[PDB]
Amino acid sequence: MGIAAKREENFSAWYIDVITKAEMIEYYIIRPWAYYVWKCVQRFLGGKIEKLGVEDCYFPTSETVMYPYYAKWIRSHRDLPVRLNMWNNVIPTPFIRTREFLWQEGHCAWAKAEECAKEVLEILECYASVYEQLLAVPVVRGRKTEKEKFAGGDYTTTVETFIEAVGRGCQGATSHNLGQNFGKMFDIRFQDPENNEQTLIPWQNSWGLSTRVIGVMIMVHGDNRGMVMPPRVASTQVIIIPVGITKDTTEEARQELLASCWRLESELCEGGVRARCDLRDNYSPGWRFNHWEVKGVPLRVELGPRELAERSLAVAVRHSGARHSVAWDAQTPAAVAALLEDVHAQMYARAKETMETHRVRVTEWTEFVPTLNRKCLILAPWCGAMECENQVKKDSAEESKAPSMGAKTLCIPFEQPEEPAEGHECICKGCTKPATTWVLFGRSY
Amino acid sequence: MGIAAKREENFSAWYIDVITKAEMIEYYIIRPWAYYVWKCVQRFLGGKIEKLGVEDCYFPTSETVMYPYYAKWIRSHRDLPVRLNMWNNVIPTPFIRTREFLWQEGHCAWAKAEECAKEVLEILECYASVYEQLLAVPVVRGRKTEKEKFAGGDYTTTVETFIEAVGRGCQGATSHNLGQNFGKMFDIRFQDPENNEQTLIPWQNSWGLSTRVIGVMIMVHGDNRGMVMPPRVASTQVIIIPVGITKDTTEEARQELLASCWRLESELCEGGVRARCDLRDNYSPGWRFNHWEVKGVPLRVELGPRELAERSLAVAVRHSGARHSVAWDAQTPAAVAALLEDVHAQMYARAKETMETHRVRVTEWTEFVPTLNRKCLILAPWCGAMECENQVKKDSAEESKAPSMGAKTLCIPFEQPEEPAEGHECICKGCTKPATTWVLFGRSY
Ligand SMILES: [Mg+2]
Ligand SMILES: [Mg+2]
Ligand SMILES: [Mg+2]
Ligand SMILES: [Mg+2]
Ligand SMILES: [Mg+2]
Ligand SMILES: [Mg+2]
Ligand SMILES: [Zn+2]
Ligand SMILES: [Zn+2]
Repeated sequence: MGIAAKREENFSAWYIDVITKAEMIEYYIIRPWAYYVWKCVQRFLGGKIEKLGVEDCYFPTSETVMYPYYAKWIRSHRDLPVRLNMWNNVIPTPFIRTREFLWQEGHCAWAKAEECAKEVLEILECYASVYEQLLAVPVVRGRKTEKEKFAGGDYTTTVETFIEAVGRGCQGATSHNLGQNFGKMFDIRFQDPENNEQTLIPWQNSWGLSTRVIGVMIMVHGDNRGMVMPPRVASTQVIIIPVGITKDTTEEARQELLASCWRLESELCEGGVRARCDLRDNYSPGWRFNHWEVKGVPLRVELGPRELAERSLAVAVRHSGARHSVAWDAQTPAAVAALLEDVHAQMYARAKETMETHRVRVTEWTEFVPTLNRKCLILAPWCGAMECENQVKKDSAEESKAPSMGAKTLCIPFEQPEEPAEGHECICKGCTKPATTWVLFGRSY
Repeated sequence: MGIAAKREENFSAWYIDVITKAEMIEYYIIRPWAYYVWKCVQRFLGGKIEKLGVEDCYFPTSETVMYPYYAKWIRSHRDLPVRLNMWNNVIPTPFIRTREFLWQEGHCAWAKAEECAKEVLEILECYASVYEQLLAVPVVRGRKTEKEKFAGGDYTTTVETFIEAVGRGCQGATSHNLGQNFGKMFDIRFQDPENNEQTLIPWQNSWGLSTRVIGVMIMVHGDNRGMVMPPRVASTQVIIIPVGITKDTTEEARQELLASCWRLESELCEGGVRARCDLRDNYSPGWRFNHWEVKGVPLRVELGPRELAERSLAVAVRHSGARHSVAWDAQTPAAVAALLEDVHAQMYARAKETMETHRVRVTEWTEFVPTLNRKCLILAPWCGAMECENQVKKDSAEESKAPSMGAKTLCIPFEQPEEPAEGHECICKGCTKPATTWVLFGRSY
């Protein structure tokens, strides 16, 4: 019954127990309860990047294989933009850092810098939307520091997530402006259409999002009773379990009750809700309740004699533990679908609050490591010098003293505090220059 | 301009020239014009198998890896059915027979034989629907002979296609009833829920469909001018090309014309039609017409001064070469979408007619090899003995005399002729037994 470790006490053991008991992985094989999430991501993110104008393709490091073809295909300005995406499998913590995983990576080349920069952020919005709209996970959109960007590019943009149980940042996905670096390496060039004396190099970007989203989702929403599945990616959204069946239930009445479960299932599915029944009567209803609790099914309908007689469903909401009575009539599928949208909203809100609570604005060095030790991320004033970023990570690792304990930069958030950074000195110990921005620091995955 | 070999004269060179000039493959890399087809298949077939109740998953020969897990997961009858699908890439003629390709394969295990048999045919209907409804390719649904089935199973069902240019059958996809063979190998078992003294073995099936569908599609519909893309899988369904622009076109009038192309594009896309413009004016309109002809864009809109003035689009239909005038007004997107549905219908009809014309019912041995040599498939009476099937292939190979020349069985069609087989002797040379069925024979891919 339940889960063998609390998140607050032993997070690694909690996570392994959850992913196993919820039937997400088999020691990895990705079983359907987890895979459905990836299928949802593929549909949703796939749709968005198609709609932007990116096309899918299949290639048998991606850049070393692809960019020679880009050179070949770009014969003149009329071949631009080249905008290609691939869904594939790249070759440990399951769904966080693994030897094999699935992802999507896009590579584009444009005639102008503006075009390339604009797509970089469009794609980042898509990734943000994945986390927020599908997975109910809040993110920080921002830009990586020089130190933390993708080495082959000009700048890297990111959606940074927060793992409360361990007080660590996790990079959610990234979108890179590669500028003209790679065109120079791979001899990607075209004649300027307005001046045939001159050769230009396209502006390239690349961007990827992987099954890491699933691990983030688990870590963000799971609780001490098990997984809590965001409803938009829950393979089963509602489980229907018969209750109140005893020694003295007549066969007429037992049949009716089971039949009503099937009927309910049918009515919900016809209304678009992913419902199913659990009619394994060799297990108690309690055992069945636990099984689906651990999986994180968003809603459980307990259908007994009185629910039948009163045409009134008893609904247990997994994330909140709340209980609702929902009328069983023509409006039931819409009502349940609305309750699933509220569930999304509430899960997102609760996670966002937790995130913001654990984002701590630190202006004095002496409070930096104690803040980390409170399992918080830190927003601190920074002058922008790499040396200062390096000193923060060194000094924080040395004061803290098997995961890393030094704090790195996570991103420079696009949404900056109202409080001006310029009023403060750069955060590093002994530093004196006026800050120019706030940057988000933390211990990280 | 155009294609360098006729289908009727050198089919291999024709096919290579098409797939290259239509930008389908790069020597394979699957470029978007072809990949979009696979994306369409994934959506359509994916949807159907989800709706049947199959779930997707990810495993790092599939049976040797998967079936031990099936043994593990099936702890009792309450774990059945296990119904799992994977979209992945397995490791020459591009899209026909290649070292690497993409496919989908499903593996199910059920408690009862009836359940397993029923799904086998449901899945086969899905595959038939792929070819027919997406790709406008006709098929023969049938059962493989004992000799031609998947060796590990009890029986194999198939959708067989016909390649007219070379007079050969091509297996389109297969769905296998594996019975209890594999459960015995892999110790997949459960206690009979109605008798706990007894152990039962589940009934399994497996089924796959690959990017071979794309090669079949090309071979079936392509003509001597290039590819002809079925409209439901055409990445671009309508191409808009400006025409009638001369030395003396004023800049006011050139701007208006280009703007009207963009506007048309916008109006069609808003109505659900995949339209785009080709405004590369460094090429003649003729050159542009050829380029999209070779790619097989279903409809071309030629938008000139008079089309603008008369609010009347000149539409060239790729498969038929027909020309239509389509009014440019509020109804244009629906009208064009309807014309694209007619295009689907017509392509399917023309291919079906060709197929049926080349299906020849042969009752005398002496006409068998000459029929093959007419680039036809053959429906012939068969007693059902493997020996007779073997003799047909031997005798046909010996009389015909670098592809194979012997005829194999393709399938026993579920749709049998009205003419009773029993009226005839088995087809093989010298054979004497009354036939029990008609079977489809041919030279094959
Ligand atoms: Mg730089
Ligand atoms: Mg905390
Ligand atoms: Mg200060
Ligand atoms: Mg047998
Ligand atoms: Mg012929
Ligand atoms: Mg006879
Ligand atoms: Zn500084
Ligand atoms: Zn015979």
